[PDB]
Amino acid sequence: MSQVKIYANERTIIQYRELLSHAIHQALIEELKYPVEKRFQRFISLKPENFIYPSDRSQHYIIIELSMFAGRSPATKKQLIQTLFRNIEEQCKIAPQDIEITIFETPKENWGIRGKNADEL
Amino acid sequence: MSQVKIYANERTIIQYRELLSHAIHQALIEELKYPVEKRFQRFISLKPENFIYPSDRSQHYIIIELSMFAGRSPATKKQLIQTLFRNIEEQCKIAPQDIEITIFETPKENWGIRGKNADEL
Amino acid sequence: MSQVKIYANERTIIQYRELLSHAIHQALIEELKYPVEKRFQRFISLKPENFIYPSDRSQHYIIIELSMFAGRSPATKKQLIQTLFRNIEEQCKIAPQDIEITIFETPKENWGIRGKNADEL
Ligand SMILES: [Cl-]
Ligand SMILES: [Cl-]
Ligand SMILES: [Cl-]
Repeated sequence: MSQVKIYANERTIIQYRELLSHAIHQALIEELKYPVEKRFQRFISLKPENFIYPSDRSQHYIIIELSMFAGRSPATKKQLIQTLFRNIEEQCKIAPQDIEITIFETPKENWGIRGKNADEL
Repeated sequence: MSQVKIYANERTIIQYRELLSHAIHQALIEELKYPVEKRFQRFISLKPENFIYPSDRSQHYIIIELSMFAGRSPATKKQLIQTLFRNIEEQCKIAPQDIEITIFETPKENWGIRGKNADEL
Repeated sequence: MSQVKIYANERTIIQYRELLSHAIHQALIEELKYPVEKRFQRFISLKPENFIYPSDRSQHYIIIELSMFAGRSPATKKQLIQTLFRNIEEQCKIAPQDIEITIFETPKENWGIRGKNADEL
């Protein structure tokens, strides 16, 4: 299970949401063997005055937070991150300079999905 | 201490915010013995175009993120999650299919509350 | 690396965003020796009806979430929190009663920055 939040300037979301959505999901399919339908994304559309970051990232600075189950090795997580960079550059033509990713991890017993404790599925 | 974020489509928040607020808080009172006043909730109201998830969850798909102190056992956390499901179904008549929960945990030394380091209280 | 999210009522953000931005960043410079430019802040502007908390915090209740790399000692984290309280009180004249802070920690291998795996920098 992966829950994804994508924070960006409003205009970046307007223009790129669809392209980002597919790029991110393709990374998860490729790396983690997710089913095509298992896509869960929240785009957090910020007014620029509320999104403050260094001038060496462009108007298309994007922060991706992926909340996942614990357990993947550091090397597997690094590869996932590289694939997200790649897919976003290739499909969105946003430079890796403008993309930032953080993975958060929690044990399965911390999740409820479809009325079930996730450890029980 | 529990900080709760509730992400949903705008219309779901409009119609259900009050009912969800009470249902969630009642779960915390029941399970964790919280005082009635110790309710801290942020409803994150999303335009549907920014909230992308599978078609087997309805317009009332809700994601609840509960940030709490570390230490509760896996079994206690699972029970908490079940009580949230129950209370939301009973009080909101939203099906468990549409409810998703993730607990995040941090040590007390990671928190500041009312000007104090939380470990010191 | 520190990613900061600041949640507040809309009017609190309007009046205090600049003052909070400097106060928080100064705390990070002072405590963690951050460069002056390494400021990354997202202000999450909430309508009051969506921001529910006890009546003993004022209209200027602010929640600061700082996502950082793992490894700092509990004592170093507590000091950081105290400095944030101080700077916000001194520079914003918001009482510590109204300020809440939580630090989240993840290993470096969980981050992508400027196209790089953060552990590799
Ligand atoms: Cl996805
Ligand atoms: Cl609550
Ligand atoms: Cl900062």
